[PDB]
This record gives sequence, C-alpha cells and structure tokens, in this order.
Amino acid sequence: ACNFQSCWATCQAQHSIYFRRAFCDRSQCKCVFVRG
Repeated sequence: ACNFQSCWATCQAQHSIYFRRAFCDRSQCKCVFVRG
C-alpha cells in the first residue's frame, strides 16, 4: 500500500528546501529531491 498525502508529508518533513515532490512509485513511497 502507498499513500500520496502520507508520502508527501514524510518526504517533505525529512527533505528541506531541496524537496521537489513526493508520490507513490509503483507501490512504494518515493521522495524527489535535488542534491545541488
């Protein structure tokens, strides 16, 4: 199971201003973020 809102919150909470977006990739929470 994967949840968009839950994933977004998780990804946003950990990732700082480098956080792009968050979503469900396949069936797993995927966090998008840049390095530099």
